[PDB]
Amino acid sequence: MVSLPRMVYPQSKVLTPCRKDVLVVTPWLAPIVWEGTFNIDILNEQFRLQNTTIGLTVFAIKKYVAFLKLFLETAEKHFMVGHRVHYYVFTDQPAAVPRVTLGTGRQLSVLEVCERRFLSEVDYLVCVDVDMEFRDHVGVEILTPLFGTLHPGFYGSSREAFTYERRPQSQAYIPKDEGDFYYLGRFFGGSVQEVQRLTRACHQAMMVDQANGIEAVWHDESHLNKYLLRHKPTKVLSPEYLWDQQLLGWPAVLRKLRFTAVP
Ligand SMILES: [Hg+2]
Ligand SMILES: [Hg+2]
Ligand SMILES: [Hg+2]
Ligand SMILES: [Hg+2]
Repeated sequence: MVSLPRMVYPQSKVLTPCRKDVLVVTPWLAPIVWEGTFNIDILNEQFRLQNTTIGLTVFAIKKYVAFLKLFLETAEKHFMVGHRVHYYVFTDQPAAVPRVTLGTGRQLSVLEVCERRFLSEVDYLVCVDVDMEFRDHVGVEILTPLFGTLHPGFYGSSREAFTYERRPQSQAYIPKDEGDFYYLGRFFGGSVQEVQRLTRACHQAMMVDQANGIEAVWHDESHLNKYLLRHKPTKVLSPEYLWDQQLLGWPAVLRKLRFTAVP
């Protein structure tokens, strides 16, 4: 917890919003991360002084191993560059993992398809899908105890339109008058402790649903949304962090498209 060094950067105007087109803070005072809200130089300093290590987990089975090359190569160019990164690739085809060149301070572990390991190797965990590619900066501005990401297909929708599980018989049930945002099941993270807490809750909830003979409409995503409704995330990432340009184009509200679906 050392002091930051002298830094020179423009002063922020208290009587001027940084973004006048979007909500940059939630009702529970968690920032909503949009381009323009953060000074990456200040944040990089803070996390480097803590010698932060970020774990990135991807789950790639069968035909999905084909997406690993692009995923890892683009992560090397845009994900936590400058910081310690540990990639965890869970796959059923260990020998199929591409030999990707990694920058210094970055490593990759192949796990064929433990929890204690995460607590000892990384400070934060980021969980995403492999059939994606990084197109712009995704850095320490996302790090926090627990974060969710706004689904690109519902950020401007009314909660009634959110595709939450609507059947009371499911543990993921959320009535029409409840809900803050519709988060992505495929891009969340936080401290190892909070991430495992969320995954453990989701695992237990899905089992209860299975015993009751019911499956949530959007499976894991439905449960993650129930969890984040009851345990507010300490940071919320804007749709800049998970977008589909083919289906949604490039709206003016999006200054950057950082992580996207592959056509
Ligand atoms: Hg994970
Ligand atoms: Hg859950
Ligand atoms: Hg689960
Ligand atoms: Hg979950």
